[PDB]
Amino acid sequence: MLSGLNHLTLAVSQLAPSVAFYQQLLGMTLHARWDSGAYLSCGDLWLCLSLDPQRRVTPPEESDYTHYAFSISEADFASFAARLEAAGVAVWKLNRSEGASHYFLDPDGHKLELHVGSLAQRLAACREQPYKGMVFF
Amino acid sequence: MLSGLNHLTLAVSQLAPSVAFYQQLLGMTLHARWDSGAYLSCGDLWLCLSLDPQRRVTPPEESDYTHYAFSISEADFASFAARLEAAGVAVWKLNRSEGASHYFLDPDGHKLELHVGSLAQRLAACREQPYKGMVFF
Ligand SMILES: C[C@H](N)c1ccc(OCC2CC2)c(F)c1
Ligand SMILES: [Mn+2]
Ligand SMILES: [Mn+2]
Repeated sequence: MLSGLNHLTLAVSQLAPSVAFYQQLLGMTLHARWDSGAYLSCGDLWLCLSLDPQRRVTPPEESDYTHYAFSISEADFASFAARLEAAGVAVWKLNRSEGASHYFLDPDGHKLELHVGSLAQRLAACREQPYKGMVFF
Repeated sequence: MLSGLNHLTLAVSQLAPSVAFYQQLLGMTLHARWDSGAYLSCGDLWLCLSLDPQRRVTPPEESDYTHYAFSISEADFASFAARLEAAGVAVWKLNRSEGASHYFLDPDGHKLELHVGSLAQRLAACREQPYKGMVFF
């Protein structure tokens, strides 16, 4: 039986800027670094950055919607978004759905998100206003 | 301040086979479907499957090392891996370079993993068998 997400691994083209982005800009804790990767944590999340020469710096129009959302409190959301904006971090989408969301890109074009709200919150909103074809289980 | 992973969203090319893979084959809990997506959970993980016409079925040699690992106990690991193998689930990696792991592909080629152990356990193992150049903070 699967019990949760064990780790997220992102392939990166250049280890130093990726470590700077996740550790210094985003505030994640750096636990270890080696010649070809790093381990960070963000709350319960175990993040691995893996140096990979196959990683392309990928414009957002050229990647699909796969993306990784980090939790933040509503109270902290706006100042963290403003931090990313000051740093010149690119946005790939505007929010049009429930709960605050900020859609931003990492140095290699990985699609990230800041989101406020849980699955329970989303399901409650969907029960009240179901998407087209929505069925609950 | 970021606090963990709020959700993982995977772009999928065909919604129904992907729902079946995550729910029936991997045993995740299905909460809702709609014409363009589904919401599942795996322990505390919120997984969204998002139907995306841009998603390509991608062989593992054409994608980078970005991957998603799910936690499983030592007691359940081998039989779950063997069941995926017997069901014909494609793989993408064989060498255990990060401990007890099984590397397998979803229907669109998303790179998945079963892994036994926490970040703390991995760091302890790495102290004895470190990756080249490893430093611990
Ligand atoms: C489109 C088709 N008529 C259909 C089949 C099964 C469904 O629900 C069960 C499956 C697991 C989500 C559904 F909601 C719609
Ligand atoms: Mn999202
Ligand atoms: Mn892994």
